[PDB]
Amino acid sequence: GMTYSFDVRDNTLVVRRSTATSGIKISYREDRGLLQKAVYVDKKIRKFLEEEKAVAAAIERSVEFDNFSKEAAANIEMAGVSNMAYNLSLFIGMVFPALTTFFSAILSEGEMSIWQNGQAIMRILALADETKLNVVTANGKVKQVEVNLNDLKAAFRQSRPKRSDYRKGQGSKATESSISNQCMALIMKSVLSADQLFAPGVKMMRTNGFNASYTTLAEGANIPSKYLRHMRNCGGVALDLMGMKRIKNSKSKIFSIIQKKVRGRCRTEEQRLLTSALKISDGENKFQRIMDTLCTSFLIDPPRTTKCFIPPISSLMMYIQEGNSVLAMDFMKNGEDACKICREAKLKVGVNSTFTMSVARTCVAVSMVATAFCSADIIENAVPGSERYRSNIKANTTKPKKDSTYTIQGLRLSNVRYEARPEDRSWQVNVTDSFGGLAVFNQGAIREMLVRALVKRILKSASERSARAVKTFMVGEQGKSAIVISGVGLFSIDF
Amino acid sequence: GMTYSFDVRDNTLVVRRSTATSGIKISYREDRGLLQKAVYVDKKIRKFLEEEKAVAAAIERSVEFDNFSKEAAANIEMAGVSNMAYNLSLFIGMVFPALTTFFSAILSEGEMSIWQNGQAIMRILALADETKLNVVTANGKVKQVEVNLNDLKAAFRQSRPKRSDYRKGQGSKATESSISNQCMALIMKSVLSADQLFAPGVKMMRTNGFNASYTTLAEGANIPSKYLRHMRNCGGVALDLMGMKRIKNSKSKIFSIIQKKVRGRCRTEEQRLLTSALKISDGENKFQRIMDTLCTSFLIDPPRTTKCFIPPISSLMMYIQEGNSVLAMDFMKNGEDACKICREAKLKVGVNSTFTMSVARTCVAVSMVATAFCSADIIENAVPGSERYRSNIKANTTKPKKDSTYTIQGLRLSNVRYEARPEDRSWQVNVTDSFGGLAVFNQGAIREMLVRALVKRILKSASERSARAVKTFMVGEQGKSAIVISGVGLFSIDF
Repeated sequence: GMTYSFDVRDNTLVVRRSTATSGIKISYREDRGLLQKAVYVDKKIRKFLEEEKAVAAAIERSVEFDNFSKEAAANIEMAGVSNMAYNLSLFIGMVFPALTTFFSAILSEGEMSIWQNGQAIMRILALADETKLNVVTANGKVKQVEVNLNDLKAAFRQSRPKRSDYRKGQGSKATESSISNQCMALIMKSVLSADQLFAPGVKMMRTNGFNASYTTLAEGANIPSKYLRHMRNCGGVALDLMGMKRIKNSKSKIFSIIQKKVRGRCRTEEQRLLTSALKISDGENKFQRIMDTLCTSFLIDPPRTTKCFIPPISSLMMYIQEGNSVLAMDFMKNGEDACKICREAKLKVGVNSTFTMSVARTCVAVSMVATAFCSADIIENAVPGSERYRSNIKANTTKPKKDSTYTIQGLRLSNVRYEARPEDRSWQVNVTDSFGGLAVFNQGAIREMLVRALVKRILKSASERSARAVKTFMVGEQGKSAIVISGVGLFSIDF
Repeated sequence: GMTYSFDVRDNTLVVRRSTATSGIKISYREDRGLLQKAVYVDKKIRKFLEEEKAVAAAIERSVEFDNFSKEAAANIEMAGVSNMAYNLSLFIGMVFPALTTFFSAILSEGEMSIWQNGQAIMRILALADETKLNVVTANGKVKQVEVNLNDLKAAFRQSRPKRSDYRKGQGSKATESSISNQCMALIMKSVLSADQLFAPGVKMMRTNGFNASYTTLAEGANIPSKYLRHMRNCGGVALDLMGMKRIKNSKSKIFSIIQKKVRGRCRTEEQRLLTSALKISDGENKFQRIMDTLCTSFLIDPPRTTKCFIPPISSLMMYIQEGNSVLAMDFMKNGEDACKICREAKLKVGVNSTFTMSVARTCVAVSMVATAFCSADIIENAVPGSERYRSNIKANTTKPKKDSTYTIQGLRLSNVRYEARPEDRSWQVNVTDSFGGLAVFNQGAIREMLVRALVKRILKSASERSARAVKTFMVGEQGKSAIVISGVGLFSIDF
């Protein structure tokens, strides 16, 4: 050793040692003992930097990441009218009042109408179902209240629908716990999707050796495994694939189990064959070639995805507290009932310089469609006025930090909208900028105007499909309106 | 003959004759004498339908088209700090006050602050420079005032800057008339670009045998030829190409003149060669192949385009009437000074069920960037709240119809923005819809993840370029903000 410092080799922060003599040699000591002489800050260094001696933000995101990754790493190992709608409405109609009642001991009325607090209630609920403190937004100010998780758990287990209350198909093995878990998976998918706005999972994909572009395949990666086990398709295909790659290196039987699950999630035949084409007895290359091809295909043709469309938690609690009934509602088919609750209740939110109103509106939008990876155009039409670029967002999290301060104002959600479930003859194939100097154009259209067999087909099919602009309808109570899904999303500007 | 009716064969309305006998034979009589027994309604049929006996809309658009096409057909035949900035500001600073004064005889003060009326003033001015009635918006209601065009012409010719007033390069042949015409071309490009929102020119391209997709190459086609002659590049390359095709069929010398102009408008070498490759001595095919290739290339790499960035006409008149000076302003380099005037003046507009506020905002946006073919993202950021889809627009024209009624309210233009003149490392290459069922994706990226030589190169270059998302900055006084040009524009939903 001779000289010590802190640096960022890749996207992590490491200890850099320079020794001079036969000139200068550079070492990155992974000892992390040393730390005195000196995005991801890591545990030992964050404990030493917090104990003794931008720095606070990249560490809040870092420990957050640690939690996300632990939850994801639970889920990757575990890889080895409609009933569901009626059950989910029954579940909500029975559980939410019990949540209203429990938290009336702890929170005021106005407090439960604050967006952050609904989120907080579900997170603590999920925690109990698996005495802690709980960070609550007050009069712009953050208070820490105490929640007894046994009371919360017991209240939940008794309040929730019974096995006989649910509609189950004939000879169903489904139990009370089982269905509860399905509902919690559907609801946790919505609540947690706002976090993936702030930390999509890029780091995790990179750390597992997947191209960052495959992050869009990691929706809901942090849904608590007890719930996802029952509702695998709430989870996003990247979980299974990473499980398959990890077990490819390292037993044989598991690989077949995950493979079968992935095959079932495929919605085109091309992906099904491609999936089966992966074999535990292949070289590193050409298994990676197949895996990569498969991943890429999944960007073209998404895996089978399950989810629900519910209004904000607080809104939902208010709407039920006001006397309204959700038993006859359908949150599976589309977002209509979710929008009806949205327009009706008078949700409130805490906002500030970093977590602005347009940020909050984006967080709502994202939970309504239960995915951070949704088209930005859709997001914008779903909750008007929301922010369409992640880059313009200055906050680093949805969660109040206890030193946090807000101004509590109204989160009006009339003019909210949902996408019609589907069941473009335009001539305009390019635009210019303001100067008429630069053009953006539809590649597929421009091209028309002018194992290996698999790849060729997929590539042709892709181009054949990208040539036509994709349109979709946003539905209000006043009617229905076409928009174009451009392909731009959140995260489209880095970073 | 046996039976007669009206029908729409292609996109025009024709007279359909059925004769039955040896069964039934169908004829489309082009006589148009006959009309009693019975989108483009045509003259003789519109005169007969108006004189004797949805119908009114498709005919307002039809006669409008006739005017557009006549003006375009003048321009296609005629195909055979900075000075310009300072001259344009001088021109405006001297001409606009004279317009304020002239129209004070005819209009009230409040009337001149109405958007429609500024448009009307320039159109009549252009007319005079080439006693009529003039349709004016009043108190929501439309009045017809009388304008004496000789007075208007004389006032203009005397008020406008003199040859010595302008900055001209050494040994310039430029005259007073000459420069006036350059300025009128720049200003008419802005004022008239709102019409191309309503009638882009699809019909004209189709009628000349060009693919409708090439409509984006027809910006400013209806700019009065006396002005465009001096400022060809305000006009859009389709004018020259159509001239070249028309003369290809039909003298030799003209073809070379237009060819030279087109060659000069090219900004890539590929287009220059391609342009020169067109020869009057080629077969129908393979001249069309080259022409088409050239047209397509122009969608990828726009021709040289000139234009100015000015605020709405009325705004401009008000700002000058209020005492402010534009002599030191630059409307060529970008839209900064235009936005400064926008924020300052208190423009008003007449609006109604069809011509709504969001429609009016779109009409303003389009004139600010002086093109109907600009990116929708840009339009939306340029004048917030404007309508991003032509399809959602119910009006058929910017012009009050004399039977028209409005509610006159304020057209606030703070928060307006301009695109920084340029001098994306994102991992997100696809989005999903709300259901996670359908994906939209970047073709170029997906492909990377997985005479004839010319064509091949162009096609490769296209794909190479479309792979990376294009970003640009919108500038406010509070700062600068990145957006992505998605490729979606106005007209992206048909029809």
